[PDB]
Amino acid sequence: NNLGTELDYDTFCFYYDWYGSEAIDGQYRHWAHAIAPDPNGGSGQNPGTIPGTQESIASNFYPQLGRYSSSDPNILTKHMDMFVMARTGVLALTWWNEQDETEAKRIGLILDAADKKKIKVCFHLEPYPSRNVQNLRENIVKLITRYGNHPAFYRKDGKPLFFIYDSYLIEPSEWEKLLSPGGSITIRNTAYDALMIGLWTSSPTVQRPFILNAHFDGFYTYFAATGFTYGSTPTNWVSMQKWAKENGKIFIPSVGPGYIDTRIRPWNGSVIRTRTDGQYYDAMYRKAIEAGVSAISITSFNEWHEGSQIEPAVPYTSSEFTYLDYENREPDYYLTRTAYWVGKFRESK
Repeated sequence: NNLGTELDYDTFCFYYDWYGSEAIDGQYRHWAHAIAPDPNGGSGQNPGTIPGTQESIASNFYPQLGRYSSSDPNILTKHMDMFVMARTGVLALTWWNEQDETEAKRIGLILDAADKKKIKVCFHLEPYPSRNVQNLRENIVKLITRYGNHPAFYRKDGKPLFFIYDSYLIEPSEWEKLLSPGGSITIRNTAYDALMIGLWTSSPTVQRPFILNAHFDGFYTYFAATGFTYGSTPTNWVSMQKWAKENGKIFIPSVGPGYIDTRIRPWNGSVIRTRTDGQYYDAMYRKAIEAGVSAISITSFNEWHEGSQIEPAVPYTSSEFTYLDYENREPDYYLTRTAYWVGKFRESK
C-alpha cells in the first residue's frame, strides 16, 4: 500500500501505564496525586493532594476516556487504535522497575494489544532507586529475555532500542563498562546489544564528550516545553544533528503539543507553553523535520500530569476545577495532526 496512512516505525511516542481505577487496580492511581511543595517556598508547606475524584484529577486537562485503568484491555485496544490514527509506529513504554506482578501483567497486555495493530514497543528506562550500570545490564537482560521474542518487541536493523532517562546522572566511566565494545560488562557483540539513546540535557561543551565517552548510540531531549534545557530548545537542533552525523550518533529530538503541570506543581507556571490551537505542536514538529533527523520522539501520548499528552481530551468543568481543553480543535486533533506531521517527516526522510 502507498496510501499515506501507514505506521511510521522511526516515530516513538512516550507512553505511561501508571493510571488505575478503584475497580481494576484498588485505587484511582495517578488520577490521585500529591501536590509538590514549592522548592523555593518555606519550610513547613502543607501542599495537600489531588483526590482523583471525577471532579478533581491530577491534570490541567481531562481525558476523553475518563479516569481509565492502564490495566483495562478495552482501554488498551482504544489506545492502540489512537496510535494507528496518529501513525506512530513505536510505543515507548515508561519503565520504573516496579518489580511487581501488576506491572508484569500490564507490559504483557500492552505488547499483545500493540501487536494486534502492528504497533511496536520499546522501553524507556527510568532512574529507579540505586540504578547503576550493573543492575541496568541485569534489567536489559531480563527485558530482552522475557519479551525479545514477542512480535511487538521493537528492533531497528535487528537491534532493540532503549531510551535512558537521566543518563547524565551516571558517570561516563560507569557507562563505558556497559557500552564500550571493550567494557568489563559490555552488551556490545552479545545477545543483549541494543541501541542506547541517552537524554541530552545541557550545553554541547558538557554533552558532546559525555555522549562519546559513555558510548551512547544516540540521544533524545524529552522535554515538551521549549527552552527548558539546551536540548529542548529547537533552534539548537540543526547543530545537534550536524554533530550527531559527524559522530555516528542517532539524534531523536522530542516534540510536544504544549506543557502545563500546575495542578500538581502550582508554583511551576514559568514552564507553561500554550497549545494555541496546535500552532505550538506544528512549530516544534517542523523544527524536528527541518533539522534533517532520521527519527522523532513525541512527548507524550498520555503524561496527563505534564499537560503534554496528544491523547484525546474533552471540555470539562466541575465544581472543583475548570479544565483546559483542545480549544477550537476536536478531541482527536492532536492524533490527526500527528499523522499529518508523520506524513511530512516521511516525505523528506
